[PDB]
Parts: sequence; structure tokens; C-alpha cells
Amino acid sequence: KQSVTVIGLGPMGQAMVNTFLDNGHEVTVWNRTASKAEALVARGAVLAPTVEDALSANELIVLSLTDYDAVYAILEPVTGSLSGKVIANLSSDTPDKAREAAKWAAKHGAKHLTGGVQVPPPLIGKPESSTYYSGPKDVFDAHEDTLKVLTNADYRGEDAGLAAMYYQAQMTIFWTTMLSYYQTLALGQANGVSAKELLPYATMMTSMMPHFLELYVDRLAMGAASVDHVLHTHQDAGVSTVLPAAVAEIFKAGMEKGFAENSFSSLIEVLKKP
Amino acid sequence: KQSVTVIGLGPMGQAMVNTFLDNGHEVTVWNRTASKAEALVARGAVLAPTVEDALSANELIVLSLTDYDAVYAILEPVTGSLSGKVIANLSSDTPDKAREAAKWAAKHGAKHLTGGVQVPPPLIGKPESSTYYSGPKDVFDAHEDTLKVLTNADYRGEDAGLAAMYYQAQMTIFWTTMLSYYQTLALGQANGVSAKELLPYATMMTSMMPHFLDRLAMGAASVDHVLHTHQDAGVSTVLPAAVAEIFKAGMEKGFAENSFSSLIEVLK
Ligand SMILES: NC(=O)C1=CN([C@@H]2O[C@H](COP(=O)(O)OP(=O)(O)OC[C@H]3O[C@@H](n4cnc5c(N)ncnc54)[C@H](OP(=O)(O)O)[C@@H]3O)[C@@H](O)[C@H]2O)C=CC1
Repeated sequence: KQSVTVIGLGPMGQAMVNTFLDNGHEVTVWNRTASKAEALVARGAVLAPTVEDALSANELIVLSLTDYDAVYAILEPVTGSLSGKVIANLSSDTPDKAREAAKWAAKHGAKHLTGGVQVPPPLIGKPESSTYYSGPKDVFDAHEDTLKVLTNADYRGEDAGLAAMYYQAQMTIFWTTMLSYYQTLALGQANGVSAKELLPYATMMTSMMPHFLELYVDRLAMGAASVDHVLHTHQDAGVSTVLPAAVAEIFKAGMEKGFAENSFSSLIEVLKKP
Repeated sequence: KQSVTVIGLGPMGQAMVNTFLDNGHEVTVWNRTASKAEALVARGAVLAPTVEDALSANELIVLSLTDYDAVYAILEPVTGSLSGKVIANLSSDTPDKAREAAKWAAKHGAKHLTGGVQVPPPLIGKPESSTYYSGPKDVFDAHEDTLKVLTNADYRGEDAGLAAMYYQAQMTIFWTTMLSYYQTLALGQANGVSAKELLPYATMMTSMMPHFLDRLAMGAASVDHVLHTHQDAGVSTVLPAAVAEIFKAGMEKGFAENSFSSLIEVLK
């Protein structure tokens, strides 16, 4: 039912428009390169000739852009068109940028919903997909039925920075795990094991943790001893030690703070302060 | 059938002996702290009075000790008793320590199999369980049927360091992921989200990667947002700074337009 505007037609934007159209919503789109909207228009989307026209077309404006700089580049020249709009900003950036953007939007008469999309574009419109949302609750409830078409809409609270925080937490785990995976493939190669032979093992190894968390001795000292073996293994192999050294540094600080006999979770205390 | 010796009766050693006994094997045991064998002896294990006696009891000697320092502490005073033995060393340590130990064992007439046990003690003897093995293939094949009583036995190659490498690879991913998890809980708290409220999300966030299993420049931009988020929050930045340093080095190598996997080159 509710028609909607989507600005930004990279891969994420494309998926969102297609999903909106699949479900019977009229969609007005805009992008810097018009040929990216061709197929979408052929499917029933309407290409606005300017950003102003995109904004005027609908109350609900969904932004799928690379970062807040891209958002401001598009919106700063058209702030006179923002009055009475609801910006569902699904672009990645920091909690503090989200907070600033919410304030700025309100200066120009618009409401701001922060969205942190948890999935890549091919999972938009699929049942198990979800997006973190934060911002004014009354505004969220008013557009929730439209936002749910893209993903489950998981409202996390009033502050504009909250959805961004959850997203950046997700990306902390994702990128760190990704590097540890690559680190292992490097270590393998330095020991004469090809990446393709080690690949299935490294892949399975990434399931240990979610399994561990689902279920769970518990002495920091034992962890520290294992981590030291990890560090020396990478040192001995001649590969980069940036990542395992950082892990060791963190365990070291816990040990130096008298946590040897405490639970692993005491590391949360270590990480709370620089 | 095959009788076996187990040296080291911490929680892992205990499980191994119990599992061997459950399956009808005669087991001879030894430990630095002799009282830890009480329960096993009460089930039929034979406590050797000396390390020499433990070694002379059997061809196959399974070691479950804290590390190689412990292994040497026990075996160095009895190097004369090692001739004709097969040491299945399941003590976790580095690949280079495993290599050095294989050479040393061979100097004293013993064969050395490196074992990297992938599971905690209660999974010993159970179907889900596996152990990485490396060392001489003929020796492995000769004792594989005994070793399979403990876990599936996954032979990875001749080099003594290999099984240890696979184990340390597993622990690289485990500990690193674990710290990223704690890092998020720290970040949550600094933003007024309690660890208990964030806990189920942080847990589901650890599945992102294996599910998920592009352009380096886009990854670098996301990682910079991660770094600044933790900086802004006032929490530790040691871990996200290290992730950023790695992405930075890739960008500085001219890999912006390459796939993420180009990071393997950066890490080599
Ligand atoms: N527990 C687990 O979940 C897993 C463990 N591993 C690995 O298995 C091995 C054994 O672990 P686990 O049984 O859990 O307990 P530990 O890692 O604490 O090992 C304890 C054993 O090592 C002995 N030991 C320690 N230092 C010395 C020394 N200087 N001289 C002689 N003996 C020594 C202990 O003797 P005493 O009893 O007299 O102190 C005991 O028999 C470790 O290498 C570990 O990393 C691998 C996979 C899973």
C-alpha cells in the first residue's frame, strides 16, 4: 500500500526497490546515474528527474547510500524540500553521526529513523532478514508496516545512535572474524598447507564460537596460555602478527589487572577503558 | 584390544582413560600427582609406580599434558626407556615445538604422532569428536584403530607440526572472535545497553560470518566506521585498531579494487 521513495541505487538500493515493487508498493527512485534505474523503471518504479521531485513524491524517504557524507551531499542543497518528511536512513555510519543527522533533519522539519541493515542485498525481502531501527517511536510505528516489507524491523529505542551502535557491533564481530579466518589461511600457507586444502577446516572453525555461546575451568589464565601459543605459532611461521599480538595484549592486560583466576568474561572490564 | 599407556591425568587424560576402559582396553596410567588416578584405578586402570614402568608397559604411549615443557619434564629423565615406543602426543603447543619433539623422540628410538584434540573432555569417545594427527603415515596406520576409540582420527600429513598448526588455527579464530564479542559488549555498555540485553544479539552476530561464508575499499570504509565508533564510545581500541591497520596495509599495497581475500597476501 504505502508508496515510498528510495534514494541510492547501488546494490542495496536496487534490492529494496525490487522488494517494494514485488509487494505492490509504488516506488519513486533517484540516483546520480539514471541508467541504474532503467530495469527498475521497466518493472514499475518511477525515476524522479531531480532529488527535489523524489523528496516531494512521498513522506517516507529511504536512503541507501555509502555513508553520511553521501547523505549530506545529496540533502544539504535541498533542505527546503525536507519539511514533513520521514528519513529512514539505512546508510552505515557511527552512532555519533546518526545523532547529529537526527538533529540536523529536525532543524529542517524532517524526522529521522536510523536503520542498520543486518544482511547483504540478496537477503532483502527474505523472512529471516532483519534491520535495527532507532528514533522516535511514534514515527517508527507509523511506517513500520512499510519498513517490514524489506526486513523484520527491530526497534531498539529512541536515541538515533542506537541502531547504528548495534550495526557497528555486528560489523566489529564480522570484520574481526573475517581477519582471523584469513590469518589462519596465511598461517596454513606458511606451513605448506594450501588455502584450498585448509579452507573447509577454517570454515568449520568459524562455527566453534556461536556453538560455544549457545551453550556456555572458565579461568582467564588458561586462555592466556593458549593465546600465547597462538601468538608464538604465528611469529614462528613468519606471518603478520598484528592481529594475534592484539589479542595477546588484551589477555595480558587482564592478567596484569589480577584477573588470572576469574572468568573469561572479566575481559569485558578490560575492554571498557583505553 | 590394544593395551595402552596414558600419561597425564588432568580432565582430558581422565576422559581418555575412562573411554579406553569403557571399550575393554587394559590401561596403564601415570601422573605427577598420583592421587588423581584413584578413581581410574577403582575402575580397572593400573597405576604404574614409575614413569619407566608406564613406558615399558606398552608400545603406545598417549600423552595428555599441559604443554611440551611438561612433556619434557616427564620424558627427559627416561630417554633410555623410549626405544621402540610410539608417542601419541596430544598435548597442545606450537608447530615448531612438535617438530623439535619428533626429532628428539627419534634420537631416542621412538616415533612421534602429533595430536590436536578438537573437543573438550566430555566429547572424548563421542561421535561428534575429532583429533588432527600428523607424523609418519605407517606409524599412524598401525595405531589408528586404537586412536579412533578416543575420537575420529584425521591424518593431515607427515610433518609433525601440521596437526599442531590446525589446532592453533582453530584457537586463532576462537580467541579472536571471542574478543570481538566482548568488545561489542563493552561498546554496548558505553551506550547504555546492558550486557544482558545485548547478549542474545552479540551471540547471533557471531553467526554472520559462517552464514556469509567484493571490494577491499568498501571493507576499509566499514572498518573505519567500526574504529571510530569504539573511539567515540571511550572503550578500548586495541582490537579494532589492529583490524584497521590490516585493512590500511592492503589499501597501501594498491589492493583497493581487489577482493577481500587479497588480505591473505597482506597477512603472509
Ligand atoms: N580441556 C580441554 O577442553 C582441551 C584441552 N586440550 C589440551 O589438552 C591438554 C591437557 O589439558 P587438560 O587435561 O584439560 O588440563 P591441563 O592443560 O591443565 O593439563 C594437565 C596435565 O598436565 C600435567 N602437568 C602440568 N605441568 C606439568 C609439569 N611441569 N610436569 C608434569 N606434568 C605437568 C598435570 O599434572 P598434575 O595433574 O600433577 O598437575 C596434568 O596431568 C592441554 O595441552 C590442552 O590445551 C585440547 C583440546 C580440548
